[PDB]
Amino acid sequence: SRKLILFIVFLALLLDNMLLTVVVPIIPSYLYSIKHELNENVQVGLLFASKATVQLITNPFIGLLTNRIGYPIPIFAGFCIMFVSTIMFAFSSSYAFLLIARSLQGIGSSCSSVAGMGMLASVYTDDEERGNVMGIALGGLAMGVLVGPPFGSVLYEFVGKTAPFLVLAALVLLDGAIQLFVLQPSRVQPESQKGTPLTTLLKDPYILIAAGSICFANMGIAMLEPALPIWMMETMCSRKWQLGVAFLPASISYLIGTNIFGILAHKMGRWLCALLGMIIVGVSILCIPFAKNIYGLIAPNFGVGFAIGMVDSSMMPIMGYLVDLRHVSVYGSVYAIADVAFCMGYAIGPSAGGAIAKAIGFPWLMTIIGIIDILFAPLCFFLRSPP
Repeated sequence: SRKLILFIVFLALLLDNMLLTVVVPIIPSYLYSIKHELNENVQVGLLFASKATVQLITNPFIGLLTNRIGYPIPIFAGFCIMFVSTIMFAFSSSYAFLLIARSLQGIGSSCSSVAGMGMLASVYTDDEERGNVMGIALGGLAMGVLVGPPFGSVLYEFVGKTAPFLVLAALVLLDGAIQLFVLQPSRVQPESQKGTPLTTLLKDPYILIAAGSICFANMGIAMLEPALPIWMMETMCSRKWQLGVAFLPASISYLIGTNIFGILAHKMGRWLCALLGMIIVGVSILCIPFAKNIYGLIAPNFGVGFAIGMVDSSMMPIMGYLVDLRHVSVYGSVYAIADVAFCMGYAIGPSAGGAIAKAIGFPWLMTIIGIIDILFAPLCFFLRSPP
């Protein structure tokens, strides 16, 4: 029975992103009240950039650690680090402790994410099944990104401040108990063969093309998410609720597209799927700045989310397959890069987005992103199978 592994990885990614996104609506209000006692200040943006930066920095080291000692011990250490960090963030009272708690969450997130993706790729050796389960495990990323803020707002309204974090800590306890029940991280078990170090993989043009497609496709929405409400409040003078309701199509369509195209990308071809995904996200971002109301922004956001789901869900199994085909088949070191792409999107996203939007404007930012996506799109023709 290898469905328990899939369940553990789905739950790990879910709770990771639930925490990452539940922190977001709360801490501005708490920081403002503590100060009394733009959308991003000099300090506020750091609390969202640090989780992604520390994870980006510590992905490559986990890449080699999993080869040295195996997957279960990193996964369990990720559980423990995330649990302790969540309680610390629940009870923390000062800003520096917010910083160190966010950094510990980032370290634990890197541990669990990289080791779990490697373990999935290691248990599901078949190509088609690998894709079908990568789809479902990725659906949990976008299912935490979607249900985080609602959960946070409801629990922070009814019970109190510490309630969402204590509930998430209880969920992490249950996940760790399931891990001890199935994984049993008892001993240190070295892997069989060598690992083809990162300096050898990073010279491969096809791995570079795949990672760059993931990076740009995700950087699109990474720079679209923060700067859309600012431009909306100026151009339409919309009410507080239309800001939140405007972005639901992107998240809903991301979830649906991930879960469907996991299974559906092996029938059309993963290179064709990535090519059409790049074209569609480019056209949608180019079409955004022409809207008038939210009725104008309903369809382009659906296009963006659907296309990003296509790209990611068809470009992860291809990383696994490229390693299987051209190098030694161990997956921690290549999913290190695959996750560095995601984190690179989410780290410098809001800062550079806001800077460029202030410098030249919102339509120019959107046009630049769209043209870059459309121009990278033809490179995904080199990933087609020789037969």
